[PDB]
Amino acid sequence: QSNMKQEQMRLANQLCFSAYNVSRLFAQFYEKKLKQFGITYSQYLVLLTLWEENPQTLNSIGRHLDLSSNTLTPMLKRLEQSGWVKRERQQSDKRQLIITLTDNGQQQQEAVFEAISSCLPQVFEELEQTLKHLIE
Amino acid sequence: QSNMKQEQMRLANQLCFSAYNVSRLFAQFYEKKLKQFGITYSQYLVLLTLWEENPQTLNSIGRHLDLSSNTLTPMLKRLEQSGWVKRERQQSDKRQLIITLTDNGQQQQEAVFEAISSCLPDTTEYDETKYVFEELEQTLKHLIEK
Ligand SMILES: [Cl-]
Ligand SMILES: [Cu+2]
Ligand SMILES: [Cu+2]
Repeated sequence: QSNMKQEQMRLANQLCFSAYNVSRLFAQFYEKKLKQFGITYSQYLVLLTLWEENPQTLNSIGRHLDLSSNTLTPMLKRLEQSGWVKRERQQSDKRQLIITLTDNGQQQQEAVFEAISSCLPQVFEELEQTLKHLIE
Repeated sequence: QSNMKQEQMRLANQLCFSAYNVSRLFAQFYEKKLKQFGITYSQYLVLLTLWEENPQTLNSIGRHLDLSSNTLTPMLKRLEQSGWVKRERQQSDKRQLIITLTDNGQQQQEAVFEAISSCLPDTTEYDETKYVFEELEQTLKHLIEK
């Protein structure tokens, strides 16, 4: 048991430190490649889900990105100020706030995808559940 | 292969999205554990090289981590104040700063080692996850340095 236990801890450290390094490299990569569009990574995530489902209520975006309304509201206005999306609230029923891509916001999807796709040269959900438990 | 390339483009934005999101959870786990030992990421880097080669001069640590001596100076002082290392400034000849793990600093290696080891809960799925993060380490570095 002792020899196998020591080796499992070594493999745990090895894998988790690799991912630890990747967290730093990803942050630099996205900052460098998204600069040309004037958007942050979280803004890019908003555009990411809008390009899959458009339009979307802010509550729908928060459910996709696991982000609160207090987090989305500032940057949703930043994407509207930069011309990516439009904001208009319903006057009945759920009273929700609808986010809709502009014409320019929709066209630029391929250019954004191309700038990011190089992250790879030409399972995760189980770790996300376990890691979240360890942190909280 | 127009349509074929736009599909690989989409998967790429999706596999990297999920790999980043899980790497941030590993990072938050590290930050939580390192805080329990009272150390930072940068201090952890110094301890990691000392646990490989001990003692080391200040300059040798700088070569291992590619950090300047000015950057390392407050870190080593903090590691000495918190009981991890000893600092010995030679008073003649090369006048190096020799960094040596304390008895506690040596004993803490296995405690940190074990604490981090809980970051994971299959051998096959390990090799695939390891393989993806190994190639991201290599690819992202090459792209960042352009
Ligand atoms: Cl054994
Ligand atoms: Cu044994
Ligand atoms: Cu084609």
